[PDB]
Amino acid sequence: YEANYEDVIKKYKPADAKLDRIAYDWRLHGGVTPVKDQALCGSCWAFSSVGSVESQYAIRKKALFLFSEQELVDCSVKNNGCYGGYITNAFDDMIDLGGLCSQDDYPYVSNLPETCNLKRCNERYTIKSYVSIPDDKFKEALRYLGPISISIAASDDFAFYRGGFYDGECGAAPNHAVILVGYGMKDIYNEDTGRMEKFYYYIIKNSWGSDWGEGGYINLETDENGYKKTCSIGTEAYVPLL
Amino acid sequence: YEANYEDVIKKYKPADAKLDRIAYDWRLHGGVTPVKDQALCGSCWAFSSVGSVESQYAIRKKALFLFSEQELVDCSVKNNGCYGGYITNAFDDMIDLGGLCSQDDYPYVSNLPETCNLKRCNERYTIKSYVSIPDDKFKEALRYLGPISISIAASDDFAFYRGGFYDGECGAAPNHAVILVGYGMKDIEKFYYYIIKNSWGSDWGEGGYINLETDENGYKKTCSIGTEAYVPLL
Amino acid sequence: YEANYEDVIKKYKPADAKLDRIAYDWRLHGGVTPVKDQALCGSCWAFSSVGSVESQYAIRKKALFLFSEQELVDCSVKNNGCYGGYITNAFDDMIDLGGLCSQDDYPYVSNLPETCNLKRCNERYTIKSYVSIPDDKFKEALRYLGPISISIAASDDFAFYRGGFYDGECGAAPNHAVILVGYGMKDIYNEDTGRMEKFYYYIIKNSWGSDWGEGGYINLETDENGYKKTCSIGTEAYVPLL
Amino acid sequence: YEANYEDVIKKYKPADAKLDRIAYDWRLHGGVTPVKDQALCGSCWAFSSVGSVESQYAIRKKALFLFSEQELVDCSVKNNGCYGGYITNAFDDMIDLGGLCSQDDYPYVSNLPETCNLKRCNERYTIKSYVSIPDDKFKEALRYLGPISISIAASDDFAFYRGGFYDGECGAAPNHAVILVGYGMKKFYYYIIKNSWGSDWGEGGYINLETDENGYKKTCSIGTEAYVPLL
Ligand SMILES: *[C@H](CS(=O)(=O)c1ccccc1)[C@H](CCc1ccccc1)NC(=O)[C@H](CC(C)C)NC(=O)N1CCOCC1
Ligand SMILES: *[C@H](CS(=O)(=O)c1ccccc1)[C@H](CCc1ccccc1)NC(=O)[C@H](CC(C)C)NC(=O)N1CCOCC1
Ligand SMILES: *[C@H](CS(=O)(=O)c1ccccc1)[C@H](CCc1ccccc1)NC(=O)[C@H](CC(C)C)NC(=O)N1CCOCC1
Ligand SMILES: *[C@H](CS(=O)(=O)c1ccccc1)[C@H](CCc1ccccc1)NC(=O)[C@H](CC(C)C)NC(=O)N1CCOCC1
Repeated sequence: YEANYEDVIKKYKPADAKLDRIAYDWRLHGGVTPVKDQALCGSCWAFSSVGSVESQYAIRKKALFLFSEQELVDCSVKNNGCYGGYITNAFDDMIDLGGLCSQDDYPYVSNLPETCNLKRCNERYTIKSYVSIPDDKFKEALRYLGPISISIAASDDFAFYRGGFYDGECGAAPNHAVILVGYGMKDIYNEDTGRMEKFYYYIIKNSWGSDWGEGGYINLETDENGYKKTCSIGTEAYVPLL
Repeated sequence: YEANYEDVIKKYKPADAKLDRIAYDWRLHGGVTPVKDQALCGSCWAFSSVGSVESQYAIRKKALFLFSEQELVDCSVKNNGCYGGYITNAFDDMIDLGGLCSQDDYPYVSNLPETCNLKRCNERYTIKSYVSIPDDKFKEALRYLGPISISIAASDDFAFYRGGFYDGECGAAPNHAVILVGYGMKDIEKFYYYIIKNSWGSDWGEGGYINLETDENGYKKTCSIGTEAYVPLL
Repeated sequence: YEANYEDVIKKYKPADAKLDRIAYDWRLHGGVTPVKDQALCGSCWAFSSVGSVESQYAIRKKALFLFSEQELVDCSVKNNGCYGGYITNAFDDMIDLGGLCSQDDYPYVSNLPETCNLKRCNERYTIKSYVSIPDDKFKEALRYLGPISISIAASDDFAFYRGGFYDGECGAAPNHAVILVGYGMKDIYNEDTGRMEKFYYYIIKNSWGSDWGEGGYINLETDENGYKKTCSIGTEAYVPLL
Repeated sequence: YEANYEDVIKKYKPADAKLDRIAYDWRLHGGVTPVKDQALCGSCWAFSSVGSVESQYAIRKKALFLFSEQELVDCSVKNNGCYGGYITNAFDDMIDLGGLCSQDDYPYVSNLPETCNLKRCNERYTIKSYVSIPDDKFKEALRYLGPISISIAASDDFAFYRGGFYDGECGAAPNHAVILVGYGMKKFYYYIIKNSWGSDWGEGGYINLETDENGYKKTCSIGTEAYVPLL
C-alpha cells in the first residue's frame, strides 16, 4: 500500500509551480479539521493517522469529513489500542478493514473497553495508498500533498506546554504521533546573536484538546530549507492518498 | 473611526474586476481562522468582532494570527462582558484600548470574573478603522473587503442546529453576532446561501458553520443577518 | 404513578427519628453521583429527573448507577427533547418506556438529532413511583427520602456564577430543573450589623458541568425551617421511589 | 511538622473500641468529597494531600469544604508543580504558607502557568500537623483517623482502568499519589482508593485493590508513603 514519493510528487505538483519556502498554513486553506482530545488513552497513532485522512478529504473533496479514531482503536489488530501503535500499521488497517467510519457512527470512548463492531458504520471512507515523506522534502510535501502524519519525541515540557515560544526539552525516542499542517516564519529576537533573526517553524496539530498549547497547536523550530527537525519530527512521516 | 463604504470599495475593488455572485468562500482563499467556543458566556460580540479582525490579518498579512476575546470582555468599557455588547462598540474599544492581544498572552476564561490587565500583552495588533456594509452589498463586500462581523436573530432551532439543510425558525430581534465568511450556491431549484461562522464550538452546526438562504443578488436575509454589518480595516 | 407524601414519609422516616434541620449533605453520605454537562441543549428536565433516580439507586442499593439522559431526550414523547420538558412527564415516561438505560449503553449527544432505539440498552433500571414534596417539607424529605428534583428560576447572574457567596438576581418564573442534594448552615459576618449571623442554605446540583459554580453546585439561601425559597426553588419538587 | 502515631491513635480511638476489619467506607460516613480531575498535569501529589484535608474537615467539621490544589501547584516551593511532588512536602507547605484556600478563591487551571498569588484568598483553612501511618496500621488509621494520603505504583493498565475486577499490572516504582477512603470485602478483601483523573476513570473515580483481613497485603505498593493530616 505504500507508494514512492518520487512518483507521487510528479502527479501532485504542477509543472510550472515554484515552492514558497517561507510560509504555508493549511488552516488558512481549508485543509485542517478541528482539534480532538485523546483523553486518558495512548491512541495518538490513531489521531495522527485519521486526522491526516480527514485533512486529505477536506483538501481533495472540499467538504467536512470527520472520522472515527475509535474504530481503529477497537478494530486495528496491527496496533495495540490505548497501549500504542504505528502510523504505517494504522493506514494498512484502514485499507484492509474496508475504510474509516464517520465520527458520529462510531464515537470516541478512550480507555473504555469496546468490541470491534463495523455493523455500527453506515457509510465507509477509504484511502487508496500512502506515501513516506523524505526528511529533506517536508515543505514541498506539505504544500502539494497535504498535512503529514509524523512521529515526534515528546517530553514532559511538551506535555505541559500552554503556549508561547517553545523552549522545552525533547524526548529521547519517538513516543508520540502528531500532524504537520504547515510552516511559517517570524522575526524573533535571538539572544545568542543580540538581534532580530528570521525564525522558521513547522506548525504541529496535537490531539490533547484545544486547551493544550496554542489552540491545540505548537510551532517547532526548523530552518529555511525545512530540513532541521526539532524533537525528531517526522522521523516517520506519511501522507495518505485518495 | 467609521469610514464610508463608497470610498472603501473604490480602494479595494480592482478596476475592471467583475463580481462572481454565484460563489466565494474565504476558508478556501486564506481568510478564515478556526472556530472557537464562547462556552457559558454571552461574549458573541467579542468573537464576531475579533474574528473579523483575525480574518483581515490573515488576508492582508498572509499568516494566521489568533487574538484575544477575553481582553475585550475584560477591558471594553463600552460593552458589558458576558452580559452582551455591540459590534461598533467593540471595534471602537479595539482602537481606543491600543489594539488586540494575542490569544496566548491573554487566554479565554469565559464567565470567570477577571479584571482588565493589559500589562500581560506583549505585542499589540491594531485596526485603523471599520466600515458599515450596506444590506444590498454583502457579496461585493465579502469578495473585495473580506469577512463581515454581523448581527443575527438566533432562535432555539438555530441553537440546536447540528447540520443539514436549515429549516428552523428565526429569533424576534437581533440577539447574536456571527461572521459572514462567504457565499455559495447548490442545486437542491438553485439554492443560494451565505456561509456563517459561529462561536459555539466545532460541534455546533457543520464544524461550527451554517449555510443560510439568500438569492443571487444576495439581498435576501435569513434570521435578519447583517442588520448591523461591519468589516474592520487595517 | 404519583404517590402521596403523607403515606410515603411515614414508611421512610423511622419512628422516634428526630430531624436535624441544621445540616445534612448527601455528598457526604454516598447519595450523589458526578456532575454532568447538558452542553448546547435544553435537557435540564432530563438531567434533573435522571439524576434524582441515580441518587435513589445510590442510597437504596449502595452501588454506583449511571443512567442515560439521552434516552429520555430521544424517547420521552411527553417531553420535547432539547426544547424542554417537565419533571413528572420525565418520571411517567421512565415508567412507561420500561426503565432507564445505562450511561454507557446510550451516551449523551446533546443537540444531535437521534432516533429512539431501545435495542441499544442491555439492562434496564426501573422506578416504581414518584412523590411531590410540599414546600414546607424539603429538609424532612431530603433527609429521609433523598435528593429532590426541583424547578428553579435561573437568571443570567445564575448562568455566569463561578462560585463564592451568591448575590445575583433570580429569574421571574421557573425555567430550569436542578437537584436539591442537601442543606447546611454557616456563620457569616454581617458588614454592617457588626454581628455574626447564621446563614442557612440548600445545596443545588446543576447540570452545566464541573466548571460552573462550586464544582457544579450552588448554595442558595433558606431559613432554619427551610421554608424560604431563593430563586423559587422547588415550586415543583419531586422524589422518585424504588 | 509531623506528629507521632502512638500518641495520635490513643487519643482518636475511643477507649475499648474494637476494629471491624471487614468493611468501613468513608463515602458512607461523611468523610469523602467528590472526585476531581488533574487534567494534563502531574499534580497528583496536590490532589492527594489536599483531598485528605478535605476529608478531615468533613469528618471533624461535618460539612463539605472544597480546597485549592492550584494554590499548592503555584506556591509549594518544596515541590515542582506539574512536574511532581511529595506528600510530606505538600503538608509542610500548607502549614508554612498559612493554610489552604477555598477552591472558589483559587480555581484550578492545571498546566497553564500562574505565579503564586495568595492575595486571591480571603478565608484560610489550616492543618495543625500530620502523621505517618505504619505498614501494619492502615485499617485502624482509616477507621479512627480518616482517609490516608498514599503513594501508589501506577501502571499503564491502571491508567486505562474503567471498572470491574482489577487484574492489571502494578508499576515498577511509586509514581503517583491517591487517597485510601476505606476497606471492604466481597473470600475477597480490598482497600478503596480515590483517584484524581475524573469520575470517568475507574469506577466513578475509584478502584478496589486487593488486601487481606488484617490489611497487611499491599497491591501496587500502596502507602509506601502513607499520611493523615490533623486539625
Ligand atoms: C501516543 C502518545 S501519548 O499517549 O500522547 C504520550 C504518551 C507518553 C508520553 C507522551 C505522549 C502513544 C502512547 C502509547 C503508550 C505509551 C506508554 C503507555 C501507554 C501507551 N504513542 C504511540 O503509539 C507511539 C507512536 C509512534 C509513532 C512513536 N507508538 C508506541 O509507543 N508504540 C507502538 C506499539 O507498541 C507500543 C509502543
Ligand atoms: C451573545 C449571543 S449568545 O450568547 O450566543 C445568545 C444568547 C441568547 C440568545 C441567542 C444567542 C450575546 C448574548 C448576550 C446575553 C443575552 C442574554 C443573557 C446573557 C447574555 N449577544 C449580544 O451581545 C448582542 C449582540 C448584538 C450585535 C445583537 N447584544 C446584546 O444582546 N445586547 C447588547 C448589550 O446589552 C445587552 C443586550
Ligand atoms: C432546561 C433549562 S436550561 O437550558 O439549562 C437554562 C435555563 C435558563 C437559563 C440558562 C439555562 C430547559 C430549557 C428549555 C428551553 C427554553 C428556551 C429555549 C430552548 C429550550 N427548561 C425546561 O425544560 C423547563 C423545566 C421546568 C421544570 C421549568 N421546561 C420548559 O422550558 N418547558 C416545558 C416543556 O415545553 C417547553 C418549555
Ligand atoms: C502524579 C502522578 S500522574 O501524573 O497522575 C500519573 C502517574 C502514572 C500514570 C499516569 C499518570 C505525579 C507525576 C509527576 C510527573 C512524573 C513524570 C512526568 C511528569 C510529571 N507524581 C508525583 O508527583 C510523584 C508522587 C509520589 C508520591 C510518587 N512524585 C514524583 O513524581 N516526583 C517527586 C518530586 O520530584 C519529581 C518526581
